[PDB]
Amino acid sequence: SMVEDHYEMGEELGSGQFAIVRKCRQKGTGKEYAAKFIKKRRLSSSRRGVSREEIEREVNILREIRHPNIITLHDIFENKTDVVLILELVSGGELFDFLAEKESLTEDEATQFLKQILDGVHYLHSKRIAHFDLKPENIMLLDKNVPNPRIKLIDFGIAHKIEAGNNIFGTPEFVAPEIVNYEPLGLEADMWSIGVITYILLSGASPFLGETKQETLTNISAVNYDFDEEYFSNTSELAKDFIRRLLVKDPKRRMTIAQSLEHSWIKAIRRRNVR
Amino acid sequence: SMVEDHYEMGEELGSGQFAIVRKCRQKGTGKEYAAKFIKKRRLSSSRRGVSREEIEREVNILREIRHPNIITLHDIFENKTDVVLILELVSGGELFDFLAEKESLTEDEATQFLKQILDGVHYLHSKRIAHFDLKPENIMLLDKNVPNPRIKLIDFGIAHKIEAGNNIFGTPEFVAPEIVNYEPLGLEADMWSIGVITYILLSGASPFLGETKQETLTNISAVNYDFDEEYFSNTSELAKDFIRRLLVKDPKRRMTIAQSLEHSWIKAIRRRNVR
Ligand SMILES: CC[C@H](CO)Nc1ccc2ncc(-c3ccc(C(=O)O)cc3)n2n1
Ligand SMILES: CC[C@H](CO)Nc1ccc2ncc(-c3ccc(C(=O)O)cc3)n2n1
Repeated sequence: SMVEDHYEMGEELGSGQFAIVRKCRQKGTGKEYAAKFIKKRRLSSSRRGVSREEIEREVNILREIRHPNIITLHDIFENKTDVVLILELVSGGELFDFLAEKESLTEDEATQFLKQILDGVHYLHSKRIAHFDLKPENIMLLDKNVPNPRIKLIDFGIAHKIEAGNNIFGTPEFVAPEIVNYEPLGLEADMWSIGVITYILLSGASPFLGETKQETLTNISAVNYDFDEEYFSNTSELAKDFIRRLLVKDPKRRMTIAQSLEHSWIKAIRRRNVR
Repeated sequence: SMVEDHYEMGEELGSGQFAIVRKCRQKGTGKEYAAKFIKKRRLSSSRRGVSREEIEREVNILREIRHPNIITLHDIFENKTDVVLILELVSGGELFDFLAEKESLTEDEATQFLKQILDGVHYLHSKRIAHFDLKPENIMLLDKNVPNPRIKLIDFGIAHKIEAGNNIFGTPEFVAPEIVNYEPLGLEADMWSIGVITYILLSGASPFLGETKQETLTNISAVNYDFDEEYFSNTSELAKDFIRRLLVKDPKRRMTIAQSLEHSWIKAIRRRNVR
């Protein structure tokens, strides 16, 4: 009767700051799922756990989205301490793991993954949803032991709907400079992330990584990276152009998801990879 | 039975881009109110009218707030085209009108208004509410024909709750520069506005106003203003210090509402003004 009682919880799959993922089994069907336990914030004024509004944001996004390259939400329940998302079980690991094993990917291998990531982001962007945390750890594989693995985007923990929005009619005389210069975060941030994913897939090298977290942030802000000959000596001009057109400081000058899909590097006719 | 049928609408009081305000009378009590008609957006995808979410934001803020220097929401209804806010009727005009008649205010007159504005903003900020459109047009007087008029803050059309908020736990390696450098809009914007209000109350001069809207925006961003001797030759150093400590580009370096209330110019013992 209680939805919680319909799932038998099993072992931990992993953990983050705010959530623990456990394997589970639906009692009646025997089908397995991933159960993401999100620890609820206890008082509005607390700085721990996740607020009701932040949980609802993620769950509302997961409920709206349906695409082959995006994780599926199967069910949801809540108890005293947690809201539990019952998600499709995906058993081929993360793209992070796959890349770590291969060291780097060829351009044909990289584009087979990227086409899928681009399709999934195209879908999200069509619904005005910015994921805001695209990275290889948030891209799962259905089965890693095939030559062209299928992927699923996960972790909508900081995903947002982007409104079209700006008193544009009133006097600006009393408005603060941060408002005068306000530019909302939007879909372009995902495009930047896709450029970084592309770079790392081709090289195994992180383009902005510094010796300290502060150095990484400084490098990102300055767009301080290059195509080091250690990794890119034989990389195509088209692959470099794709990355350059995404790694742009000004969000308004980055390729859009539509432009990325029409880029020659992605359009290019290639063979599906053999084992 | 229908709430709408309990109010007899009268003449227009004023109009903006998105709203018309009419005088009205509650049929049973005979008491008069201001009725703000907010035109509803017709499709999510439309760029006209006001979205449900934007209406709810304003109405939820008005419902939470109760303070002598803040407008009171009395009732609400909705019809096919509009959501109608029934507000306390305030008949002494705007601070905008009052200043236009006086040309400029003395420091004693200015501080009598400012103490009230500061009290009202103190309250809003205590509830994590940024008004975001403070200006003399959004400050009404109960009665303009007294020496020390009482005021009410109005127009919560772009007011927002400010959360305390920032994947601070994950890698920043894939994060876009606009996210790395993201600073949310917050309570400091109101403090800037209060500095501009103060300046104009003392001089009748707008500090950043240019010949074109673009010039005004450029002046705001650059904090390009001075204390022109035409208006400020006899203004106190304390009044200038108060304004300087608010008109600061970096929001994090502006006086907070608590600091403003403890400033010597505001703390100073003064006589209530005579007629
Ligand atoms: C921390 C959990 C890690 C993720 O790679 N392990 C697994 C293992 C199998 C599996 N199957 C589905 C999922 C999963 C799917 C989605 C999320 C999410 O949207 O945050 C999290 C986990 N996961 N996660
Ligand atoms: C555009 C309407 C102007 C405002 O000064 N006239 C009046 C005249 C009397 C009066 N009494 C209350 C109000 C009023 C009060 C609040 C609002 C609001 O929160 O937007 C708007 C109007 N108003 N507004």
